[PDB]
Amino acid sequence: IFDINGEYAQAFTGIPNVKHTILGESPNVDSLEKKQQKGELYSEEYYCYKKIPYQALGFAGLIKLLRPSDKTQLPALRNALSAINRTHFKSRNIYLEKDDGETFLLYDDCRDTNQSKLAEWLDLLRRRRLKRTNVWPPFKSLATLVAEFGCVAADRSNGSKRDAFGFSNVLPLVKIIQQLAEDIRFKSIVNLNGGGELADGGTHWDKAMSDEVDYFFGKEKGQENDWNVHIVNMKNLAQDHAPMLLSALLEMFAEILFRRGQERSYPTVLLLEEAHHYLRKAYERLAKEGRKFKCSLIVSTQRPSELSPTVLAMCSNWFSLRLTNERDLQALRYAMESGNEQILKQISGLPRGDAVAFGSAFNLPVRISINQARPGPKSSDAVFSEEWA
Amino acid sequence: ETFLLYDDCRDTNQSKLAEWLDLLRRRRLKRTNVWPPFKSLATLVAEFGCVAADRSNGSKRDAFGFSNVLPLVKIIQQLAEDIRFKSIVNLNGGGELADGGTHWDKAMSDEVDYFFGKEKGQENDWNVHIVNMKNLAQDHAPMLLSALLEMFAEILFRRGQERSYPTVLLLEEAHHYLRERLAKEGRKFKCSLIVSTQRPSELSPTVLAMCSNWFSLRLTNERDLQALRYAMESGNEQILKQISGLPRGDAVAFGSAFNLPVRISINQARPGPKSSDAVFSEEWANC
Repeated sequence: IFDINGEYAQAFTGIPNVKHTILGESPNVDSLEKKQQKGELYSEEYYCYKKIPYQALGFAGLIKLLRPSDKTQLPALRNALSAINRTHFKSRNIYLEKDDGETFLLYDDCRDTNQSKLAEWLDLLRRRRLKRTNVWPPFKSLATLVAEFGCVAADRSNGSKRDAFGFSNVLPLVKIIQQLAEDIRFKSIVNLNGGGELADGGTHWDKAMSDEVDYFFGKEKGQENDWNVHIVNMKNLAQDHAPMLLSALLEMFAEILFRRGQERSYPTVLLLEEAHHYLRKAYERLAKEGRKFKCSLIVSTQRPSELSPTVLAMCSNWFSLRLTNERDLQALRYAMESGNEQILKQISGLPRGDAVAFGSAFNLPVRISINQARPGPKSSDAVFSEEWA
Repeated sequence: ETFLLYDDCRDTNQSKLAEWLDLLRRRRLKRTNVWPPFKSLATLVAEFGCVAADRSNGSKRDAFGFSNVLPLVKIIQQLAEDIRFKSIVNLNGGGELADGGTHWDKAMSDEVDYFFGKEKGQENDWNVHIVNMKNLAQDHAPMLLSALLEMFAEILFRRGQERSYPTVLLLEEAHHYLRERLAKEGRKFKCSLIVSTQRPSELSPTVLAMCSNWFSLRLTNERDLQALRYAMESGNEQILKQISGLPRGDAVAFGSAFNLPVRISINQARPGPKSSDAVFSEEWANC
């Protein structure tokens, strides 16, 4: 379950094998956080916390987030991303190394200190000759590599120079890298410190991508999983970063689904709420290529006109509550495949808790009065007069 | 000597760039005997669009000309790294090449011969061919499928009518990749088509209007019936009301092989096609 307002924990009070996760960081380390054993019934006294590392986005997924636009920015970013496994961070400085023991310091600004023996070191870096690391460096270190790759120039006296005209061509990218690494509401959801494991062999992106998918969506067939229902709470996430991160997660899922194949897949059901915020070429792989890999979706939204016509046309059964705007009725009429035009007229005047259902599982369309769930979601109406008296 | 080419806009031996490019354009250098990999196009385009003239009688790699060609190399690089695309197309290269200028055509002819068969006179091993397409992404469907039947048409036009077999081509889910010329003159070269689609409105009107027979099952949508009304001639309206409520396994047929429109109940095939996909209940109750 993808929960946006934090209201579905209450609805599962009494069901075994439930997990509850809150995105963010705890207000204090002293806060209560404990686990449960197998076969126990769920209660509202248990939950957990987690962040998302920046390495799980991947090589291609991190280019989308930064958006190179003009001149010499995309090649600089590619060169910087291809050299993460040979960068070191000790106290507050970024430095390279050779197989003998020599060191060399990199600088964010355009300092002239020791600017002569720079071309040789960068050329050695491109040819993959220097020494490698075994730890993930911080996210802020991408700005320095980009700046160095963009400011190197040829010196007249058979040496090297840090041109100031090369720094003008790649400045907008380092600006947003710096602005995005010191934002209060961005560093509370994404881990930008590094300090993990970095295994040799040239396959360090895939492991990072696979671990997060294994955590969030479950393991493959034949292994052991410790839960059956997962509730992901997202009440601490800002409106400005929801589309990027949620679309990134959905794009991540599809690649691991493809790699797993038909033999090692386990059927799942995904529930998406407020789908018209983050489900809007390569951003619709899951919806189209989902039937093959045993993944069903439930889409909930109040503005169907903001969904792509292709996605809405893949559904077999439809449930419709009250809907008044003509822009939505037109889209529903255009995108449907099974039904009548004599039942679309009743939607504009339905009472509360009344629905119209049609599709493959209904012999003929029916008007249904839906029951009431016990217990219901935690949703409640805010009160102002209580505290004003 | 040799000369290295770079996909960036760096500064290394860039005072003698135009002298080699102009020499290359005039075809005054060596040739090769192998196929370069597909990724090579990224460097050549950037080098062609980046050459500039320096003040002190030299060449320059200017960054102002790199912006005007950036989207193309971005598209090319973005396509060779996808795992979905490189599992369908083999872009490693390494094949042979022949002098003269015919290197483009032999491989195309061989691929068309593999897919659609050889021409008249030569023995062909298979009588019927099944091309299973289940590992192909729906994003790449309008690209790799709207190209096989275009090179097929190109070869068919040049081959001549006297050297061609007659054949039947069955297309399914046509609205994905058929949204013009092959059907215009397919009768001359014995090219017959069977189109199966569930959204007749998402097709070119010419393709539907150039058919002689029509089979129609249940069709419940107001914009999917106007296409059928337009495709056929006027003079019949009481037969269109039945389509909105036809049961399972019934169809309405009208064309040139039928004297008058008929409502038919179709027989079942034995053995039939593949049944269905996975069922959730069986796997969820295998404790």
